[PDB]
Parts: sequence; C-alpha cells; structure tokens
Amino acid sequence: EDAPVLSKAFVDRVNRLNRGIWKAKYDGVMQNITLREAKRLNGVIKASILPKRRFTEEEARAPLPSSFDSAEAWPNCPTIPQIADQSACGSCWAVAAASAMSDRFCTMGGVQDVHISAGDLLACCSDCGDGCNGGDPDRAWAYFSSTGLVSDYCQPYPFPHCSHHSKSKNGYPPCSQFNFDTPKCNCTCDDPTIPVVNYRSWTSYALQGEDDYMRELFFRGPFEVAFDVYEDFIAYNSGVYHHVCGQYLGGHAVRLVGWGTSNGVPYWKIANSWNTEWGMDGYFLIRRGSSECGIEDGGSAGIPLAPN
Ligand SMILES: *[C@@H]1O[C@H](CO)[C@@H](O[C@@H]2O[C@H](CO)[C@@H](O[C@@H]3O[C@H](CO)[C@@H](O)[C@H](O)[C@@H]3O)[C@H](O)[C@H]2NC(C)=O)[C@H](O)[C@H]1NC(C)=O
Ligand SMILES: *[C@@H]1O[C@H](CO)[C@@H](O[C@@H]2O[C@H](CO)[C@@H](O)[C@H](O)[C@H]2NC(C)=O)[C@H](O)[C@H]1NC(C)=O
Repeated sequence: EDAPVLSKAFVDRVNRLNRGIWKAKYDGVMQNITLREAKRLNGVIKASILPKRRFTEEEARAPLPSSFDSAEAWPNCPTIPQIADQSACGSCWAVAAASAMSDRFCTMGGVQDVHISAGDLLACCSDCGDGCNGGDPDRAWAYFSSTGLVSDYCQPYPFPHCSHHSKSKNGYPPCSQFNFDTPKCNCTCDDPTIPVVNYRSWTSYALQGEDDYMRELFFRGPFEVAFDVYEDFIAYNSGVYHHVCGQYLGGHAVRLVGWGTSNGVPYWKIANSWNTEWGMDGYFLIRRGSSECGIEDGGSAGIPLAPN
C-alpha cells in the first residue's frame, strides 16, 4: 500500500503488451507513487439523475470533421488550454467539473475569463459525496444549476501544486509530504475585502456514446467524462492509451477537449488534472469508438447563465 505501483519490470511488459501504439515510462514523473497515493487521485464514487441531451434537427445534421480541437475552435477562450492540479486529494469529480464550467462561461456565457472554484464545489456540495474522499460528477452540475458557485478569485483552490518528482522542473514541493481532508464550506470570499459574485447554470444534462461526445463538444465546448483507471495508465507518457495490464485503482473524472486520428487509431484528446509534468504537457490521448475503460458510458454538462 506504501509499496510503489510502478517498476521497470511492469513498464517493460506494458510496452510489449500495448504493441507500441502508446508509450509507458518508469523513470517519468510518477516513478515512486505509492498504491495509496495513486488510489487517492481517483475520486469518482456513484440510471442518471440528469436528462439525456436532445440535439435539434440542425445540430443532428452537422457533418462533424475528422479531427477537432476546442482551443483552435474558440481561440479567444484562455481557460481551455490551462491544466488543473487536484493536488493530494480525491477531488477530480469537482476539479474536472469546475474546469469545463470556466470553459463554458466563454463558449456560451458571455464571459472571456472566469475560473469557477473547484474548492467551493468540493466542500459545499454534500449531496455530491464526501469531498476529497470522492463524489458524483452528475450531482456537481445539478448543484451548479440549483445553488451556484463562486470564482477562484473569491475562493482559491486550498491545496498547492505538488510534484511526484523528488526534484520538480517547476519547483513544486513533493506530494509525499501532503494528505489533505475536505476543506470547510465558506459563504463569503477567503479575503473578506473581495465581494462575492455568484455564478449559476440554467440547465444540466448527460451525454452517452461517441456521437453525443463529438456533437456536444463541437457546438458547446469541453465537458466532464469519467473512466476506470488501471495501474498501466499511471505510467502513460505518449500516444493513444488502451488498458493492457495492472489492477483497478478507481474511477477518475477528466475534461474532454477534442478528437482525431494518429496513424489509423481514432482517439479522444483529454485534459487530466495532475499538472503539466505528467503525460503530454498535462493531456493524454485514449482510444475512441469501443468505450475504452468505460470513457463513453457517461458525460455531464450544462449551460451557464450570463451574469447581471
Ligand atoms: C474556507 O475557509 C477556511 C479558512 O477559514 C479555509 O481553510 C484553511 O485553509 C488554509 C489553506 O489556504 C489552511 O492553511 C494551511 O494550514 C496548514 C497547517 O494547518 C499549512 O500547511 C499551510 O501553510 C496553510 O497555511 C488553514 O489551516 C485552513 N483553516 C481552517 C481553520 O480550516 C478553507 O480552505 C476555505 N474553503 C475553501 C473551499 O477554500
Ligand atoms: C524516485 O526515488 C529515487 C530515490 O529514492 C530517485 O533516484 C535518486 O535521485 C536522487 C536525487 O533526488 C539522486 O541522488 C540519485 O541519482 C538517485 N538514487 C537512486 C538510488 O536511484 C528517483 O529519481 C525518484 N524518481 C522521481 C522521478 O522523482
């Protein structure tokens, strides 16, 4: 449990079972992560309480391109290419939700650059689950509708950037010296001289399957998906992931941003929440079409309401 997840032996058998479609790395940023540390990162816990997306006749007939990138589609939205760090907490369900909400304020909500507070969601939605011990993406978006959230400016994410590297390029403190509990729920801003601006959605819905994902992304931008994390994913470095090896570590929520083809392999482009040192500058590609690790089973999304 305090034993390391990864080994040269493990990674070498992954690089041979995956046939070179993707690349795993032993001596990368997660070389020393413990089973306990890797499990904590995967905080999705709990058919759907949200109605299924209904596309209009016009949405349904759009001929979707062979490849798509949200940052390229909305180049005046600076939150889309930013990468989150959940830190040493099982908060992915809240961090992925808040990231896509920020993005959607720019693609739909008439607001170029607001960061919705992951920390507010994590601490104040007890409906959603148990904070840093995990929660439900679906209920995160229902809370954004029913109650609303404050910005990052009002309540900064309480947990600092940390590295699994013992000597980090960005100089962050090691994640090994940290084990955080659910923060206190606050009504006003951390700095009491900053006034509270409340942000709310008017509707929340669910996406299921490949067509739902591409069509929703194309019209309205990034949203929250979840998948099963296996030990081999922790060592991911490049290319299009598919599970070949290792035990289940839990469910993990991420932000979907695009799709494409790499040498005949169809993929999703995804923003993880483990900072820019991990994977492809914080992104990974995963196989598209076969619900790889269940990634196509359930997305969560909503439409933000323009302020004043
Ligand atoms: C809601 O309000 C409280 C503040 O009343 C926030 O909790 C506080 O979070 C800070 C981190 O910004 C904690 O400070 C840290 O303390 C540890 C040692 O205890 C130390 O390693 C660091 O140097 C750091 O200063 C603070 O202890 C904690 N206080 C209490 C009373 O809980 C909370 O994070 C806010 N909620 C949200 C969603 O932001
Ligand atoms: C994982 O931990 C090991 C040590 O426990 C790291 O390897 C050492 O790195 C230190 C500097 O931090 C150097 O003194 C040595 O070159 C290494 N020693 C041994 C025994 O290998 C390793 O780099 C850590 N990995 C990461 C990516 O942080």
